[PDB]
Amino acid sequence: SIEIPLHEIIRKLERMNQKKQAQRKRHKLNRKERGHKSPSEQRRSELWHARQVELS
Amino acid sequence: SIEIPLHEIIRKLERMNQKKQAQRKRHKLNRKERGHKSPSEQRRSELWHARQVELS
Amino acid sequence: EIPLHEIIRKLERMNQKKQAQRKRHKLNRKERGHKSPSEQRRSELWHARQVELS
Amino acid sequence: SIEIPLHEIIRKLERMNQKKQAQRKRHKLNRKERGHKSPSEQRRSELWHARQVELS
RNA sequence: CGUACGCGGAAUACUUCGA
RNA sequence: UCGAAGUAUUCCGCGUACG
RNA sequence: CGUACGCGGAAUACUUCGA
RNA sequence: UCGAAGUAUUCCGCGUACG
Repeated sequence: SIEIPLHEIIRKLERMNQKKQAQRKRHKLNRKERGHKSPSEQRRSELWHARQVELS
Repeated sequence: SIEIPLHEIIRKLERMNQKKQAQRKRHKLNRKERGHKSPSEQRRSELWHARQVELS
Repeated sequence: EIPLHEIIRKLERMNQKKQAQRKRHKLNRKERGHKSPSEQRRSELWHARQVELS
Repeated sequence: SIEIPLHEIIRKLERMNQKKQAQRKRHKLNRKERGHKSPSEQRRSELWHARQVELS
């Protein structure tokens, strides 16, 4: 029986997003300071050089 | 197993809302042109003049 | 204070309504004998496959 | 720019919630183990014992 | 005591896209 | 080397609410 | 043929807020 | 007389997508 404006629903999520966003930004930094990468994270990196060095 | 960006869920509800807004705008106008009002839309109006008159 | 439980429930109804909005709307096009360009293909493309089994 | 079935948006929130729900459940059991309560929880508790010992 | 949502504050791991 | 998102395993504090 | 979604485009009615 | 939001009956067109 509560009037829940769409605008008010939108809002709650925007928050849930920027929150969840700020968590990666921080988690990302934490992983750099440890020097950690996920299997995939490595594979992108390695390949990236391969390509661009192979360019000149 | 498709990924659903919150930024999208938002973008969607944003749409739902304007569509829902413009409806009213048209609808509200359509009413005025017939001169129709609701039982609720009456009390408020009547009560407003009465209040507004009871001021001057 | 907006519990998630509500966002859910609010959206539930909305879907179930847009459901009937179609279910009715679909049935309505049938009594006219109207189809979409897309519905023609999906229809005439379908029989060809069935008239070929027996 | 892909279509998003409202069933799936919902399907996401359901999940999301069932998480929130499950953290609180264990987080609650974590407190109970340390015997830690909240100011709110102190009243709620005490203010309940007096309405309990009296009214029966 | 038991149940229920809200919010603010932070870990750790994995995958997917894109230059 | 950058950028974007998604998924799981976690911890802390306060705050209404309901019998 | 049956079934599940998406999108954009409309009418009509009623209620709660707020000056 | 203005602004905002929420619920209801109902209608139309194209698009996929499934067996």
